[PDB]
Amino acid sequence: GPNKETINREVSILRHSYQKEIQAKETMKEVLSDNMEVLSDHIVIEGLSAEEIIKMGETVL
Amino acid sequence: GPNKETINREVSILRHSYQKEIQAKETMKEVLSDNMEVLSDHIVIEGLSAEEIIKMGETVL
Amino acid sequence: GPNKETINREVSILRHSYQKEIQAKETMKEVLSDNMEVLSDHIVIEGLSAEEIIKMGETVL
Amino acid sequence: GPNKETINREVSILRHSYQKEIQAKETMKEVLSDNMEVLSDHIVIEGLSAEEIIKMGETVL
Repeated sequence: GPNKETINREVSILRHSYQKEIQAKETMKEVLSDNMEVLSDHIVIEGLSAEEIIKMGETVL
Repeated sequence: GPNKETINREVSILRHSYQKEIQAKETMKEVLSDNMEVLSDHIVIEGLSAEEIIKMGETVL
Repeated sequence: GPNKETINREVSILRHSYQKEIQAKETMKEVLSDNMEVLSDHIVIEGLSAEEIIKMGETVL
Repeated sequence: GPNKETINREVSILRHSYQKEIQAKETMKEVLSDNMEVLSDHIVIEGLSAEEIIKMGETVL
């Protein structure tokens, strides 16, 4: 019924799949790197403290 | 022909594959937890209403 | 080893992982919505044209 | 037990699940595109130096 060319056809694209998964973590990684450098840039300071800004985000959105 | 070692292989990576997935929603929920943090950081401000601001630039980009 | 139960395990988890994937596409579109807003938000205006600054940083990084 | 059909669903939704993984890469490459513009556009200069705000961000952030 089955055929060695079938079990392999699966196990084949099977390894290729995992690949995309690990390559993924490599992408989402570069992202957070960006989201991170950002928070640092807009991290207000002096004259205004992120806390005061939150105070405006605590009363009402 | 087919060999119990080959079905087990694909089934082995299978379990590992799911792992990456769940650990994916984890790093994902983080990417947003940050993105939102920055958004809710500025938030609408009297005088510097982030909302009103956006409008001003929506009239003529 | 070869037992319709083992291939069914790979197929059953398949639909499960699939769901997570499509759903992921949903959380992805979100990352953009939060991005376009984060961009159209800080987009400075009146005083410093996002173009003038952007260009200035173009001459050199 | 072994049904060349039950495999077809598997080996078929297989080549499919793939087209998804690479698809998500399409949305991902999209995110970065906006992620970059976001940072590259807010790159503040003259008055506030990201280098300074980066120094405080190096203290422990």
